[PDB]
Amino acid sequence: QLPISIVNREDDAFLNPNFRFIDHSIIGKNVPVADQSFRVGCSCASDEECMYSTCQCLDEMAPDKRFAYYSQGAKKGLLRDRVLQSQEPIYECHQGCACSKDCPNRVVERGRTVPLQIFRTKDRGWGVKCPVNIKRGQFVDRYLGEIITSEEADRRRAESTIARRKDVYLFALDKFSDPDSLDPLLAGQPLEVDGEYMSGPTRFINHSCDPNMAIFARVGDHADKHIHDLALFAIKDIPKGTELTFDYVNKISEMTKCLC
Ligand SMILES: [Zn+2]
Ligand SMILES: [Zn+2]
Ligand SMILES: [Zn+2]
Repeated sequence: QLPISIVNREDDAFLNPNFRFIDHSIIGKNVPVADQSFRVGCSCASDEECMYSTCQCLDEMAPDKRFAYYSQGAKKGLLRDRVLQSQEPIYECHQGCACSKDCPNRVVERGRTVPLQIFRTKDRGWGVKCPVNIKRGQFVDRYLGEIITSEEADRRRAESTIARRKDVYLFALDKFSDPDSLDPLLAGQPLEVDGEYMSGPTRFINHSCDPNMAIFARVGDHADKHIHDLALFAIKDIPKGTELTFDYVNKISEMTKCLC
């Protein structure tokens, strides 16, 4: 919906002819998804009730207005310092809830609301910047790609040449992964998103050990915790024209392985 521009004032490089931009994640055929009958949406009377401890959607997060975004004021619609500092998962409304698309708790779901520019840095490859100012706790976009199984992810790491840097484009959806009860579905190896050939503009953001952005897990239906979203929020004020970066290290081994 929002435009994405690209500029290269440095060299003769351009995007690979096989790369494609996507709006939603593509789901691998073998990727298990919550059974129909398990899906449940809150029954809030009005979009306003959803921000309270009584909303069904927030029934999994502890207490301290319980939702992760600010109510009113200057930081309204922005991630709360509680979450920003805690890094807990974000429980949002979703397909199924009795609230409207306008629900104050559907911000990640509402999508990228900011134009972005892919640009060629002086000597570090492509990078991403924004023509408007981004405030701390502001949602920018999700990390998209093809959702695959750990088995397939492992295969891709062990069988691809390192020249492809599959490790850089594979992100595990392991927010609720834990070697325990919940079926290997949560006790076993997590699913992953592969953004090598199909992804959103965030695939072009550079890694930095002192990022201004960070990845947060956002959950729609609670039955799909194993396939949570990878949502990037600004963790610092980002004046328009400043390169966006996130810590790729914080299967590887393987890667590859295968191859050887
Ligand atoms: Zn609700
Ligand atoms: Zn809801
Ligand atoms: Zn809602």
